[PDB]
Amino acid sequence: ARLGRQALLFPLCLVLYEFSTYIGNDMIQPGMLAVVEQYQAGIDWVPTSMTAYLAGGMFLQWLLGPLSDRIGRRPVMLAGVVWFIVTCLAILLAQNIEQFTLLRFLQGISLCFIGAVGYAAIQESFEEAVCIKITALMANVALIAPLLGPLVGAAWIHVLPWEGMFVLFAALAAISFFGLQRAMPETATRIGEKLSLKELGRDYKLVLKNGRFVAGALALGFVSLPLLAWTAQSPIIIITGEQLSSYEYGLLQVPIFGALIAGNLLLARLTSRRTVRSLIIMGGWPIMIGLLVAAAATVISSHAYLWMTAGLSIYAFGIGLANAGLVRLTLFASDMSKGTVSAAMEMLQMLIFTVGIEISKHAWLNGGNGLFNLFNLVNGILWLSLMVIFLK
Ligand SMILES: CCCCCCCCCCCC[N+](C)(C)[O-]
Ligand SMILES: CCCCCCCCCCCC[N+](C)(C)[O-]
Ligand SMILES: [Pr+3]
Ligand SMILES: [Pr+3]
Repeated sequence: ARLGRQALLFPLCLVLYEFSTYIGNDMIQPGMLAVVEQYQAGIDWVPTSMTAYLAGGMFLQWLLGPLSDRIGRRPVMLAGVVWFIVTCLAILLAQNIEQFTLLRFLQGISLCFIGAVGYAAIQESFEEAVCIKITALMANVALIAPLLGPLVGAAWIHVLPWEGMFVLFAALAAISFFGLQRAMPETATRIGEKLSLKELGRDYKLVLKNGRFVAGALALGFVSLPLLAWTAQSPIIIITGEQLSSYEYGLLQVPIFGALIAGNLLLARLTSRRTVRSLIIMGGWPIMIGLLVAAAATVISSHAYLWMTAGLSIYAFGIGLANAGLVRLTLFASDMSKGTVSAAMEMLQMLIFTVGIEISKHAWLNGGNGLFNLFNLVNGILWLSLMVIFLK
């Protein structure tokens, strides 16, 4: 007795899995101060938790897409959910911060299953119209998690051990596993076919030769890096840096990620009467001004964290308005397999995130908020520079 009611259970559980992998990063960052204290490791390992998680997030997309096409979307997706559960529980037995960070990398591999197999099964399963609605819900979850995560995460370590968070991630994932086991269809259309790694290597070499595709893909990385660098480092900037509490830390997340949502909501309204190109130029203004204000203010006054938050909120508003559009143009900048293009642009932007967060970390360690913000400004200029070519 399962076909109508169990039709929308499949996207629902994939959304739940997407949610748990995202708070798997976003809840952990505030709780990371407790982790650092419990291992007696330096504060420099706080953003490295995210770096490793995102490094794992770019490790397998290239393989998982065409592999799940040959052996099945079901077994590969269920293997990803299981892997997440297992590595979530496995981090409880970590004996030092290096082992913690290593399992943080292994946990992040679970991200690769969302786009390359999960969402591919969505495209293959539903009509164009219904697929749009699921994609919309997936985008909403991506907006809520970086806001709810630091808030719940900061409140969590006030009462419960950080170990408990990973039990929560695995429990949520276990719910999604049983749901995906029952409701996910098999939609792989190349089952039985052999997979050629040499032939797959030729495909990725081909998209990287597309100059216009790479410019847009790097631009998505550079432009979102400030936001990710804030996510990675706000616990150490606010609590250990500014000598503030969890309350301030969490409160400052609201205007920033709230502006992100506001910029996406305005994007939804203006989408019928604006081209993707003009929305990028539209968002370009608050992106540049926001980053400029954050930089200038913390250079003249190192502890002007409210001005920093204000600048990042203005910038975040610009990202909400301009990001989805640039994703769209980058996807269509290469006339090649969507799975390959998606994986390539996911891989490229997460290379910039991982490298950039680590540079960002050293920037703040050596020069405080001024240098943290100046590096963010450079990333904006790099996005802006790529846009003058990508658009003109
Ligand atoms: C508009 C933001 C672009 C970031 C790309 C999304 C990467 C998902 C990785 C999960 C980490 C969550 N986070 C920090 C991005 O909110
Ligand atoms: C936030 C949900 C993600 C799954 C569906 C939307 C992604 C389709 C395009 C893939 C490339 C986009 N990006 C930002 C990951 O590079
Ligand atoms: Pr070929
Ligand atoms: Pr091919």
